[PDB]
Amino acid sequence: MKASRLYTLVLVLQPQRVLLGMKKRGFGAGRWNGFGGKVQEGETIEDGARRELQEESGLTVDALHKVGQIVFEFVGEPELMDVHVFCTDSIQGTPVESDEMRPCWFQLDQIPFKDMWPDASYWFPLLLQKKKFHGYFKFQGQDTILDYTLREVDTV
Ligand code: NA
Repeated sequence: MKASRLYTLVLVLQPQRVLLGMKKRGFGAGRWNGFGGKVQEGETIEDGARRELQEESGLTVDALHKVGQIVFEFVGEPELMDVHVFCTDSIQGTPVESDEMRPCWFQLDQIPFKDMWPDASYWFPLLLQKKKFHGYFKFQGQDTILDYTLREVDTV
């Protein structure tokens, strides 16, 4: 069995639009995603998610709601990514570009799936329907899913 590392992912989902961030530099640049990163020692997962949202988007929020969990496995990487997915309760400031991520609003009939992680085509529709989910995705590289599971759950 494999060890897992904790990550967060935050979707700022409003009634007609969603905020995504384009990764600007390094490997993986060019893909839109929610905001997030590794959880740090001592902080709750929710507090790590709030911290990453502020660092990557500039938005400071008091509370998030957990909507899902996705485990990622990559061929050749023994460590799994255990990603805890949150949506914002409300926001009260403007997003800002950080040298590493460019935030952008998308209308909910223009979700940029072709420029997102392939897994998001599966779980983001559940997120839009205000459902909770558990997913697992095994990737060859960045683009190819070899195996995956997705289930709606009542409790994350
Ligand atoms: Na990040």
